[PDB]
Amino acid sequence: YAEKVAQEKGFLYRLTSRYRHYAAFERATF
Repeated sequence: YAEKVAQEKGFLYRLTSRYRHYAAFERATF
């Protein structure tokens, strides 16, 4: 996962299920 498409769109965009998902795996401990 990368923060490219994220910052690209904006802030509200980041607020999505997909984002919350990868955040649990990719950033499990962090």
